[PDB]
Parts: sequence; structure tokens; C-alpha cells
Amino acid sequence: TGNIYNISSANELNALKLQPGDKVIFKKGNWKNQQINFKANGTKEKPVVLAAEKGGETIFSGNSNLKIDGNWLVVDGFVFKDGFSEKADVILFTKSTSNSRITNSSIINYNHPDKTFDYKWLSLNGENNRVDHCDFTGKTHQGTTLVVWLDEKPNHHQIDHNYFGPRPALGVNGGETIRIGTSTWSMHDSYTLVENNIFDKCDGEMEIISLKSGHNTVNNNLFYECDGTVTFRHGNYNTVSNNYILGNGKKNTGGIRIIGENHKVFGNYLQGLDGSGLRAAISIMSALEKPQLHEYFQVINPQIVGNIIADSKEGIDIGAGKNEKRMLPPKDGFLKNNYVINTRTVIKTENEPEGLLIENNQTDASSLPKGFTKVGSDLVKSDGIWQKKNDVKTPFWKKEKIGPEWNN
Amino acid sequence: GNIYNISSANELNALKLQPGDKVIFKKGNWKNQQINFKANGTKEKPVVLAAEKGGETIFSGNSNLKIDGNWLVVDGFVFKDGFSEKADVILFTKSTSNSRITNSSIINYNHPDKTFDYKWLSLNGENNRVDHCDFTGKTHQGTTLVVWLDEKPNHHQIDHNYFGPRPALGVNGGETIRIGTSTWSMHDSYTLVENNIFDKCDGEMEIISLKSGHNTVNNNLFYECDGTVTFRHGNYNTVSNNYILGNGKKNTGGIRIIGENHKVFGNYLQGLDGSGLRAAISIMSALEKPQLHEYFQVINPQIVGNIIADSKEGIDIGAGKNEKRMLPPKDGFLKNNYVINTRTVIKTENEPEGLLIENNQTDASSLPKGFTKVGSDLVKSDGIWQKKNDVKTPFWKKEKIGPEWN
Repeated sequence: TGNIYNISSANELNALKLQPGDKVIFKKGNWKNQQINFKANGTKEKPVVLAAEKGGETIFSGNSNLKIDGNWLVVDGFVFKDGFSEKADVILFTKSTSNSRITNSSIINYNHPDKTFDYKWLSLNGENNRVDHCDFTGKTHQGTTLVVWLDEKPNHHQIDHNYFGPRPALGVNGGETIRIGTSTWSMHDSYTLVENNIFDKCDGEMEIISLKSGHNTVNNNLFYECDGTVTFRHGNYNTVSNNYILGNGKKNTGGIRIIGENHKVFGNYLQGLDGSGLRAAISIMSALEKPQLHEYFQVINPQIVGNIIADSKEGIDIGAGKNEKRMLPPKDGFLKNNYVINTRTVIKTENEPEGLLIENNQTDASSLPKGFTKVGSDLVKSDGIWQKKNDVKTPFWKKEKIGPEWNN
Repeated sequence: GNIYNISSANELNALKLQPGDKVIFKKGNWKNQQINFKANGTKEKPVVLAAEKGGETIFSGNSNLKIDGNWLVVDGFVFKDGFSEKADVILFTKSTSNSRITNSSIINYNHPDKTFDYKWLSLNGENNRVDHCDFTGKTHQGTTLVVWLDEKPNHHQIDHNYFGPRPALGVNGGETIRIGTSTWSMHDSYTLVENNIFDKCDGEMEIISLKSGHNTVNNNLFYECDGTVTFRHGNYNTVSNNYILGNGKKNTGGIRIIGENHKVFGNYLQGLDGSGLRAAISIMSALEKPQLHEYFQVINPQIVGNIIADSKEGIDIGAGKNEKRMLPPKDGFLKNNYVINTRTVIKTENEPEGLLIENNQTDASSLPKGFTKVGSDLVKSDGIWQKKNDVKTPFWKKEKIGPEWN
């Protein structure tokens, strides 16, 4: 069996010599200026846990920060609120951290008094780390809420079942909810999985999720009333699939913006969107001829299949963002088996693509565009979401606990 | 400020340090000290962590140091009789700016496992300085001192240090100093490596590996080093006024050029035994469409005023050429260099395109194009062949190198 240590201070944690299987229980209460360094090494069989006595009842206020530094560690039930970080990211997974996890935890309005002061709320480094059943809400200052920092090897991190709540408009770039990589690391493989999360009113900037590395999967998430887009910003071989981007008619709600090579966009429900051009439900950007990593790379071989676009201002925009510098149009790939209904502009072409196969796309538009057919394959509407009658399913957020287990 | 006297890493953690304060670590041999120097100072009043008596505060066993914050100074520490279990021995974090480590040493601080990777000093952040230190005897995987690149130039300064004997590692990753990696090679670094001694640094082919741009390696001594100073990745680097003195030692190489807009001037490259990639001045051949971790074509190298003497091979244009590396050096010049008592003045493995070779002087009977007989008077002063009108006492003869207490 394992030892159980009952503590109420970072100083007591620092004095423990933790072994695989140990559990450190942080007592219920409101503790200020806590500098928590969870530095220990567990094993697959015997993880080292740092848990709140009662989930959501151990609150870290003032200038509190958490560092997870080791292998097979688990942090569970903590809340950061009524404070801010003076410098470091609120929660950090070190580069030497692997197979570690933070669960049932929250960061709420943990804002620096200075809006221009940059820190992230959660930073992922190392490999096979997991962020699940957490709540990150109300960031008003500079910096992406949750970042995956890329390194020379893929991370294979998992970000699942979290609630990312309202994030107000930052007014400048760096207000993303999730950023996976940077331009410098954009040609590296990341393999991050972003699954079954809720992004509710994440309005920090243009990008809600900014992908800037390769082989990432954004699957089965809900983006509800988000003033922004899911952007394939830099990198190749990314997948954005089975997500519900429900704008609910909200001003400037955008869809999936495609930049770069070999990307797959499939099975998404892109409805109630108010965006156009770069904010269309499916936006396939124009690009530069000889770009630097931080610029725009030509869309090559996009595979856009089975997406249901409905009740939106603009369905697909091919060549969006075209100008004097960005003259390269999308090329290769296919735009097929999609459905575009009750949409003011079904398909706009700002830059004619090359070899992009457009076929079997059902629409209710009076003037059928090139590559589109008439709606006949039953499109039903269960839970305010226009779905295919035989593919009707209960959306993951109606039957799964998203955010901390102790919270409702 | 206040003078805090401590004898433990835990004691330092309990202090609320303010600008101008000084922490004095007690003389003695302290085992397994995990030192976390997290504090902030100012330009006028820095926070100092100093040994009670320089060189008499030893950290043995599994001891590490982290310098985390602005305007911090670490002084007089010795790391020996131990090893790191994972982390780099001395680390400046990314949040560290205007901080310094002086009069400190890391000696035979080796892991029992030759394959276990950690660096002895890692530089992150901005405007940090490593000076008057001694780093000697690394036998395990990993470069001795690393400059880790980030999105902004660091402008670090590495000066007046003694990098002592480093035995041959057997594999790559045995450099003395590496500035950057292939991923960050197109970023500007602006690191200055100046007035250091590299003595028998034999870890691998690269004593210094530049893998970022705008770095300057100036006025250093490379004495009996089994390796080269390589411009490995990146552009706009400078290797100047250095003394590479092989003393005839097997495989002592010179300066190896790869990439664009590099300047190699005023170097004294003497008693070298290398050839090909280890020639006194090697100008590599490269791939046509290289990825960042490969070889970029030498474009516009400016090689001037170097004095090559008593060596096996002077200049190798097109060194390393094979089926993959076919692109030869192009543009720039090779002028006003001297090649005396050297078995091969110039070896051409790949004819350069538009490389101007002119006004180079040699004592060789057969003159290559761009070469003339030695017209200027040369003197051998302090063991080094120099122009009689340009004689200077080498820096290491008139400056303290390494810790002041040693």
C-alpha cells in the first residue's frame, strides 16, 4: 500500500520524500501565496497523487502557482481564484514531466491587474501528459489560456472533458484558448489530442484554437457562441473532426479556417455562424509563394468531407484572404459529401483553386453551385443541431460530465 | 542591503531577498544541495549569492544550481565529487535577465553512466554572463555549456573562462560550447564568446558549434584541442582574432565554414595537424535543398588577415564533398592571409564560384593563384607567428582566466 500525507502548506510538501503510491492530501480551506512544487516520480502501477481533501474546496488565492515536475503524477481537485501570478504560468508541466495528469481543477478569473502582462494559465511540456475535467474561465490579460509547448519529439498530450468558459476579447493577438506550437516548431509533429471539451464564449481573439505544429487532432468538441475560429494556422497533417461549432447567430462567430497541407476536416456541425471570408464555416485560405514559417503556407490536399453547415451567413470560402502577397490558391484534395442549408452565401470563391475536386455536396440554394446537388438525404434536427437522420446521436455534452466532477 | 549567512539550500529558500542583499554560503563541503536562487535585483543594486571564501564552498553529491530572476550574481562556488541525477548542473531560466555567474567551477562532475545526458551550464533568457569560471573533465553525454535559443536574441556573454580537458566522448554531443540547435539556426543569437581558454577540449569534432546567427567568437585560445571551431548552422557569424594552437597534436583542426555571410579574420592558426574538415580553414561543400539539420551552401565567406603557420593543411575549399554534398562555396573572398611552413597551402575538393582569392602571402615554392611570396616581416613572439608591425601580447599572458581565487 502507499503512505498518506495530510498537509496545508507548500513547505510541508517540500519536506516530503515521496515514493510511488503515495497520496498527499491538501486540507480544505483558502490558502494564499502558495508556491506548490509537486516534484516526485511515481510509476505506471503506483502513481503519486496530490489531491484536495474535498474537490473544489482547497482554494489557492493571491499569488499562487503550481508546478508538476516528474513522472506518473496526478493533481486532483484544486481551485485557483481571487488572485493572479506575478510571473510564472499558473499551472506548469515541466519538460521532464511524463505520464502526468491534472484533473478536477479550476482557474477562475486569475487575472493580472495589468492586461498587457503575459502568462498562460496552463502550460504543457514533456510527453503523454493529460489535462482533464478542468475549468479554465475568464482570462482578461495577455497570453493564450492553455499552451502546448513543442519540443524535438511529439508530445502525445491529451486535453479532454474540460470546460473553457467565457474569455473576453483581449483586443490584441495572444488571446487563444488553446495554442499547440509556434511558427518555429510548426514543421514538427506534436500529436496532441483535443477531445470532448466545451469552449463556451471563448472570445479572446480570432483563433479559439490555433494549431501551429503537425499531426494534431481536434475531435468531438463543442464551440458554443465563440467569437473566433478553429484555425489550422501553421503545420501539416492536422485533423478537425466531429466538432459542433454552434454560433447560435452570435456576431462574428466563425468556423474552421484551413492553412497548409494534408489537413482533414470531417464530420463537423458548423451551424448558426455569423462570419464571412476568414470566418466562413469552412474557410480555405490563399497563401504566399515562398513563405517564412510565420506567414501563410499554400493549402494543398485538404480533405473536406461530411460537414453539415446550416443557418449561417457563409458556408465555404475558397481562397479567403487573397491579396497582392497572398495570391496562391488552394490545390489538390476534395470538397465532397458536405451539406449547406439556410446559408446566405453557400460558396464564395476569392481565388480559383487548382485540382480541388468539388462533388456530391447537397444544398438548398436555388442556383446550384458547381459541384453541388439538391438536398434529398434526410437532414433531421435533434437538439437544435441539423444532423443526418440515420447518424443522429446525443451530443457528448448532454451525457458526459464536462469540467470538474465536484462542479455543476 | 542585508548580509544573510546561510549553510543550506533550504535556508536560502526561507529568505525574502531584496535588491542589494547578499547571501553568503558558508565555507565547507555541502552534499546534495539543490540551490534555487530565485530573486530580483536592479542594475544599481543586484542580489548576490557568494561563497564565504572563493573556491572554498563545495557542492558535492547530487547538487544543482538554478539562477531564476533579474540582476542576480553567483560567485565563488565549486561543484565537484558528484553528479546530476537529471537536470543541468547550472541553469539560467528563460525568465533570467542581466544575471551572472563568476569565479565558479565544475570539475569531473560526471554521471557514472557515460550515456546519461545533462549539460554543465545552460543559458536561457537575455543578457546573461558566464565569466572567470572553470569547466573541466566532462565524460558523459551532452555539451559542456549550452546557449538555448528563443524568439529573441540573447546577447549572452561567455568570457575569461577556462574550459579544461574534456576527453573524447566517442559519439556526437561532446561539444564544449553549442550556441543553438538546427530548429533555431535561422534565429539571431548575438552571443559573444571572448577571451576564453579551451585547453585540450577533445569531446568531439566540434569544440564550438554555432547553430544560430550573429554570434561572435573573438580573441579566444584553442590550445591542443582535438576538434574545430565550426560554423555548423546559421548565418552572419564571426570567428575573429582567435589563437588555435595545436602544438602539432594529432587531429587539431581549425575553423570549419558552413552557411552564409560568415567572417573569419585575424585568427592565428598554427601547429595544426588536421586536414579536410579539420584543415586550418575548411570551406565545406553542401546539399542543394537542405533541411535545417543538414549542410547549407557556403555563400559570401570573408576570410581575411589570418596567419596559418607550421600546419599540415592551410585552406580546403569544398571540404567534405561527396555524392550528396555537391554545392561548392560561392562569392566572398580569401585575401591578405599568410600561410607559412605548412605542407599544403590550398587543397581544392570543389572549385568555388566567384570566390575572389588575392594578395595572400606564402613561403611555398609553387604559388597557387591569389598567392605571392612573403613580403612582410614576421616575428615569432610568445610562441606565435605574427606580423612584425602587429605584434601583441596574447590575452592569456596578461589577463586572469578562470576563477580569481584559483
